Amino acid sequence: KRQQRSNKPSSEYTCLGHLVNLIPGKEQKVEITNRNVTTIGRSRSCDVILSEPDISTFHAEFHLLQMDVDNFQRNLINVIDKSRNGTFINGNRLVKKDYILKNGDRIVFGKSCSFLFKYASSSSTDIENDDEKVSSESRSY
Repeated sequence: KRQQRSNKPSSEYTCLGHLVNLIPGKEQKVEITNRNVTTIGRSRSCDVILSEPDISTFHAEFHLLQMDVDNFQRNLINVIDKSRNGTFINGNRLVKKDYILKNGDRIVFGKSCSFLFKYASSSSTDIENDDEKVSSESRSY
């Protein structure tokens, strides 16, 4: 069948994980797909577009691969440096070109943009009173 239920992806591959940016005054969450290669920079084409006036377009690239072992699928991210703007991972400067990134990892790009990466297989957030307006209709209520 060509027609499927629910919403289907068009530009975004498949949601797997997300990146939370730590900013003094607010936070930002970005969804990451399993495109094998994630781009970070000013270019809109990049997987993750930072928020810097002089953010490197080719700043850095992250490899997102998904594999199935035993039964549960595990994801692994690799940190690679190919720019001259300044990239600090895990609070330390990268020396090699094959760093392994895992859940709860802090990454800094440009010496200002810092975000934490984690896997979002299911993500539980069942509360009672969420702080956010949610509507289904328009021009009403």
